[PDB]
Amino acid sequence: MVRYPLEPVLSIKKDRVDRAEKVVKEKRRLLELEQEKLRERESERDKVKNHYMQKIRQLREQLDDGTTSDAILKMKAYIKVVAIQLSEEEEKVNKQKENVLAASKELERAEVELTKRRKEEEKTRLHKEEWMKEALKEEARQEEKEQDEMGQLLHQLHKQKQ
Repeated sequence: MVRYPLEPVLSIKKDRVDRAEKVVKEKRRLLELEQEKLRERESERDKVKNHYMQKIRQLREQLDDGTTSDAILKMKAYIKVVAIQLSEEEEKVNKQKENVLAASKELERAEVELTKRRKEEEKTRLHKEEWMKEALKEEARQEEKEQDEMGQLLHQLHKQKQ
């Protein structure tokens, strides 16, 4: 049984495609984890942002009602505190964004790698196809040559009849 000489390379290249598919899927999942952590950060940021908004509106209502300089100073002092908590949450959100982007790029890179594996595997598959065509033609030429030769031997035997 004459098999393709580079069968071991083709077998391997099929495996490399399997592996790269699995890697793309793993990168999807890793990006999804970061996307989920981004949502948690944004959620935590939104509760501080809402708390800040509630404080501002509460002061704005007091202003509309008429208030005193002391009560304004006290509400404003608390508002400043919350404002810094809010900037700290926005920083946390921006860090997590950086994780999302890196994982996003890692996914893009894995898909480029999968396409490369598939291109290479297909180059080898095509060469197996073309080897096998040539193998078939070669065996046919050999068969044809031997049919000529046996045909002659038979006929030279019948000449030798006398």
